Amino acid sequence: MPNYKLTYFNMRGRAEIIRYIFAYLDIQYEDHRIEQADWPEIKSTLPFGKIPILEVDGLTLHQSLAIARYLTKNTDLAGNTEMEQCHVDAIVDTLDDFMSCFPWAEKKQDVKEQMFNELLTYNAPHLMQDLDTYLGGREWLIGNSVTWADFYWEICSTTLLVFKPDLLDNHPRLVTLRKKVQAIPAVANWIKRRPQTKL
Amino acid sequence: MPNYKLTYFNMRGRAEIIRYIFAYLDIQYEDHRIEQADWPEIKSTLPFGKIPILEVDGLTLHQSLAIARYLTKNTDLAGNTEMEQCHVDAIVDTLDDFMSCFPWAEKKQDVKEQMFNELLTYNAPHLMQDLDTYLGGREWLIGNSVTWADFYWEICSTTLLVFKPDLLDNHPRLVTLRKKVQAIPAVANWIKRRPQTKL
Ligand SMILES: CC(C)(O)[C@H]1CC[C@H](NC(=O)c2cnc3cc(OC(F)F)ccc3c2)CC1
Ligand SMILES: CC(C)(O)[C@H]1CC[C@H](NC(=O)c2cnc3cc(OC(F)F)ccc3c2)CC1
Ligand SMILES: N[C@@H](CCC(=O)N[C@@H](CS)C(=O)NCC(=O)O)C(=O)O
Ligand SMILES: N[C@@H](CCC(=O)N[C@@H](CS)C(=O)NCC(=O)O)C(=O)O
Repeated sequence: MPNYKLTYFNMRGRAEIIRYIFAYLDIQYEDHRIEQADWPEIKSTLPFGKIPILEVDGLTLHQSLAIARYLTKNTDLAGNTEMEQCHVDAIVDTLDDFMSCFPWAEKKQDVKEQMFNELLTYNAPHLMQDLDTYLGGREWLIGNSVTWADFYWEICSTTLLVFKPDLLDNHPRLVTLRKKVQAIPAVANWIKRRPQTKL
Repeated sequence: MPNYKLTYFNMRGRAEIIRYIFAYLDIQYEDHRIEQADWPEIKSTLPFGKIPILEVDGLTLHQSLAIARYLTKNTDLAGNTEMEQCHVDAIVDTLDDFMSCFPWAEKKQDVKEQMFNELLTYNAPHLMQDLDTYLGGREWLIGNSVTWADFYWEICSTTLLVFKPDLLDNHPRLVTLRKKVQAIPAVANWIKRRPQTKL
């Protein structure tokens, strides 16, 4: 069996998709969480200076979604056909594009709060509406069963709701999708034991 | 055989990776390029309001890298092992993260030029150095043969060099990698017939 070590900050953030996948597939791993103080040292040892990274039998993988895709290959989370695997990838990237717009690392709280509130007020409702229309009356975002795109929806929406609690008031179908992901036994079991962090 | 129709603006931009893949695999397709004037109408018909899109026997795929990955599955461009396929994905996303930082759509030329010059002066050299160190003395970025990560390197660097011609003066190994991609017969054949656009 592979010996997995995940390194990230002590937060859900970009590592959480990987953590959900390990939970669903019942894979034991080391969930190494670093303090901000240790980051400068660690950063200088990494080929691209970013986390998360996943060490697999000592070899270092990077890029959260590249890693997530790797872990889901030949599993029920991948997507059931080659084109549905493309749809999974496309939804994940649509979500990731938006999350990547937020100035997470910005130091000036004034401009940071202003930019968060712009994105959440003007851009977020538009994306929520497109996702809701895309989902329509289907059970899951892609195909006839849960995929890691549904996981990423729940993760991303969980963080957006911290800043904008009314985000999904006009989207009961997207709320239902969150609840369905949160109710999957392995995911529910992870949610109830994970460290509690704002982000 | 699949009937492919690619829709994008009249530019290399985000569609070019797909165009290189079709060239390499010797796949005929419709390269539909829209004028800015027609975009409002077309945009309102798309599930996520963005291009490129690829219609495959009438069914619409979106997200440039999702599409690229779909087209390279079960081909020699994918990566030779499952972990090398993860490395391909990770390099592509590292490149894409940086290209996605540029305010391509910004209307105020003053702030746009300032932001381009900040990214190109302060961030670009750092990434170039990380890529150069990652490549080291290997022939290609991943494994022992060309992958679509090498294609995306060449595409992204081609556009960066428009704005910063000295970008690779300190990176002869990255220049060599560009030339090797540009010399692949099917790619060279595409480069010599493609429409000539700034971006
Ligand atoms: C070291 C230094 C400067 O202090 C960092 C500042 C930025 C910090 N990052 C976040 O706060 C953060 C939180 N959540 C995210 C969720 C995302 O989407 C997810 F849902 F995948 C994507 C990116 C996210 C980034 C980490 C420390
Ligand atoms: C309709 C409206 C407002 O006029 C648009 C403005 C922005 C326009 N987009 C670009 O100019 C452009 C060019 N190149 C790119 C290269 C990239 O990386 C690549 F190498 F894949 C990624 C994004 C890029 C975007 C398209 C029209
Ligand atoms: N697209 C990459 C983004 C990685 C990234 O930028 N990570 C941030 C934290 S969320 C980071 O390492 N920031 C610290 C730094 O740049 O010093 C991924 O999904 O893995
Ligand atoms: N990550 C997406 C980005 C798609 C995207 O934002 N495309 C731009 C053009 S490069 C667009 O459609 N802009 C026009 C608009 O938003 O109205 C991809 O790679 O396909």
